[PDB]
Amino acid sequence: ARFDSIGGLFEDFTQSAAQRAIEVRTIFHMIGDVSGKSVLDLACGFGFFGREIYRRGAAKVVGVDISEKMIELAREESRKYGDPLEFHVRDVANMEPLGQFDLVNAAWLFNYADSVENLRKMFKVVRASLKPDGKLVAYTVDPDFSLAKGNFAKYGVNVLNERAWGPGYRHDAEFVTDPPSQFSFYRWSRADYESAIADAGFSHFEWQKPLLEADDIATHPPGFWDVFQNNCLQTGLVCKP
Ligand SMILES: Nc1ncnc2c1ncn2[C@@H]1O[C@H](CSCC[C@H](N)C(=O)O)[C@@H](O)[C@H]1O
Repeated sequence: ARFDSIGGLFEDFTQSAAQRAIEVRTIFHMIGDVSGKSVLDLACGFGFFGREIYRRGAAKVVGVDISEKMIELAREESRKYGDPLEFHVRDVANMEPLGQFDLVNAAWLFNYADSVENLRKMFKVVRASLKPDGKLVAYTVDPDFSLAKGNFAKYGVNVLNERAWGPGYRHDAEFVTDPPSQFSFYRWSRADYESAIADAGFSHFEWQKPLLEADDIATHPPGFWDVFQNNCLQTGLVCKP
């Protein structure tokens, strides 16, 4: 698993990258009230979103990640903070269902599907993980990002290259950490996402813009966020059966 070589550097990135506050705000905006809900946190990393969802009153939280090292970090954080989260090592594209939840949170899952067939498999796994009145909240790569229109290094992600891959694109990148931490991701088109969503059985969905706010703009020089707004690497997505 790629993040077996990243480990704690990902949390370092979340503490230093300018984009992180925006993605975190956007995801919790999409989630809304979690009181009493059962929650499945996919591509959970060290568990950030599932853990904070628990802190905000969810009834039961389960996290899944492909990286054994990241899950060992997640488990240690749950010990450190005395919380009841449970974790599993799985490739979400190939995993058995672990139950039907009120909410699936997938922050940076689908941009790691390494083929359009695996993108479609992941959406089907998510649908199988939801109650009929549940919802998927996802955060992924914006299909319209183009490397030539501006890199994201100033916001925490140095995108190194861009190459056709299947019906989409693949990108090598690094988180801007000390030292930088390399990873790869996949940029699937809006049409392929919407097809995967519908074919998995989600009859409702919407793309959600990143919630850049006035105070973000005020605390940087004018124009700092222009590449973020004109060539955004990220987007939210909410889907409902
Ligand atoms: N196919 C797959 N199935 C499950 N997890 C995956 C995956 N491909 C990548 N990942 C995991 O996705 C994570 C992306 S980093 C994001 C972590 C967390 N959602 C957060 O935002 O804080 C990594 O921990 C990586 O190991």
